[PDB]
Amino acid sequence: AVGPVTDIHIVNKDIAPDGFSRPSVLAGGTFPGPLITGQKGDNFKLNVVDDLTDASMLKSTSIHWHGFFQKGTNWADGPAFVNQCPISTGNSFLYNFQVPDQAGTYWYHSHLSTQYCDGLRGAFVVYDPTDPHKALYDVDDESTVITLADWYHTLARQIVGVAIADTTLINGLGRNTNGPADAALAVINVEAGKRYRLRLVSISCDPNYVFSIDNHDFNIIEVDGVNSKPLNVDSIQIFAGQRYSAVLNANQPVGNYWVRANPNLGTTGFTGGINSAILRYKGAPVAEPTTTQTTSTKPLQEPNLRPLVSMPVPGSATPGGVDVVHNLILGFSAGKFTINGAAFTPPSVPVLLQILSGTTNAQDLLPSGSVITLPIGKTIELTLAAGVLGGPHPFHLHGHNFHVVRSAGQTTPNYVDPIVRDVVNTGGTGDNVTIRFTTDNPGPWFLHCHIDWHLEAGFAVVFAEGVNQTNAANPTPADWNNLCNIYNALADGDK
Ligand SMILES: *[C@@H]1O[C@H](CO)[C@@H](O[C@@H]2O[C@H](CO)[C@@H](O)[C@H](O)[C@H]2NC(C)=O)[C@H](O)[C@H]1NC(C)=O
Ligand SMILES: *[C@@H]1O[C@H](CO)[C@@H](O)[C@H](O)[C@H]1NC(C)=O
Ligand SMILES: [Cu+2]
Ligand SMILES: [Cu+2]
Ligand SMILES: [Cu+2]
Repeated sequence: AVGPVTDIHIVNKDIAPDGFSRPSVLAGGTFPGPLITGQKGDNFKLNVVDDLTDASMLKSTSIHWHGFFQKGTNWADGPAFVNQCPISTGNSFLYNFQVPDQAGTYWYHSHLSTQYCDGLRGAFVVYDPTDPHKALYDVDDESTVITLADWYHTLARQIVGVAIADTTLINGLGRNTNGPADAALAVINVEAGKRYRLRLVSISCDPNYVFSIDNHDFNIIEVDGVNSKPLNVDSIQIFAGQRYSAVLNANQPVGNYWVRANPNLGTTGFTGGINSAILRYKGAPVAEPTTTQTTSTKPLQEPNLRPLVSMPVPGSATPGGVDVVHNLILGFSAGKFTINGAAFTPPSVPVLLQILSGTTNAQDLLPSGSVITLPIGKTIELTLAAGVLGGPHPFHLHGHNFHVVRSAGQTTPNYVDPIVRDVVNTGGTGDNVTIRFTTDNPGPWFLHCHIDWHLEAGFAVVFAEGVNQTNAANPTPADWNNLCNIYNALADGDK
């Protein structure tokens, strides 16, 4: 692991995580990138050094630290042309932020176009020295982090039509249905009688995964950074960018057990050991499991998740019982995804810079139709009624957690004790996923589908939260101040 203070080099490397070699964009020269760690209350100083030379995956870059509120450091959030201009090749940029009030399981990824699909993604764990759940497990370290990733044989910018993941990678390793069958599988090591905090991280660009481990079950204790009441489950559907801590008791006979991550698209199932990794008990033979996937009798359902500590729902217990309601219309037309009829396209001047430079009138913010101002200090309700093609769409809000007052597949809202998280499945026809939060964080924040192909195709809006408090809230460093000057000076071939 690295952090809280570290350089992170962004490099090109040809890799073959399923036996198929291709160019990639990697943090620290590995897929996934290095695990970043720190403690609650740390000042993260993450010096991102852009060493990229391959124009086919972009030489520029920008990194988002997924799930962190970035209060007072909106400039460090990552989204290109919302919060910064990209870092240019041969340059560095220091992401300098604090995490005073968060601890849990997070991740990081490129937030420039579809570049994270080309490899720039990794896990990020913030430990809590007084974690209320600490006595529920024995082992919690780099070896208990499990990343689930989609992998494409075609470069992101060379995809024609609808992207379909070729291979599921667990901790960077996996077999392709038409690939070498001797391609290495990831191994998760346990010892009989010990309990493990499995930090399950979706670093997916698109598919959701149904995660299970043969003959084992879990207690979920954390959801997207938020401590939960322990919830006993035996399978976990995890959407793009979601995280869970799932405590596993190594209470089965010493042996090898299949770890399964079944995608919703591409090649499904487990023939030849695809979509699989290995849980190996100390003392077991070094071999593939022979175990059977038994029926999930207690699958995770989002409405069953409850915050560990009381987190009252903002507003009153009825639809629209808040200061500000936006019933967002999620659609698709003219070859692009739309929110309230508008497809997001990045502006030349980052939204934050527009505001800081003096553009504080809602009507003047660019891109026109894709920026919604929110007043500061107010309760907000968003609905995200589903049905639009390409689903199920997992929506993500930057700068915030939110209460999921109505989940996909849930008819009646819960205004008492719904889970709080940062990525939510919006479901399908008939669903009307509803989320609430309070505007306590001045700055422009993305709301978008975390299927990265859909973001690129316009499925996003920017919430310009507390526009007239944004300058005061977010003093910017000299290196941020110069990013657009450097980037705009680049030749087209060096972007
Ligand atoms: C999703 O739920 C919201 C309520 O939370 C619905 O919004 C209501 O829509 C009706 C019909 O247009 C309006 O008369 C109400 O004023 C709206 N209520 C609020 C509180 O804003 C919305 O229609 C639902 N969407 C779908 C597709 O069913
Ligand atoms: C910010 O304040 C200015 C000056 O009062 C006003 O014209 C503008 O509408 C405000 N912007 C927002 C987004 O509230
Ligand atoms: Cu993310
Ligand atoms: Cu995010
Ligand atoms: Cu989507």
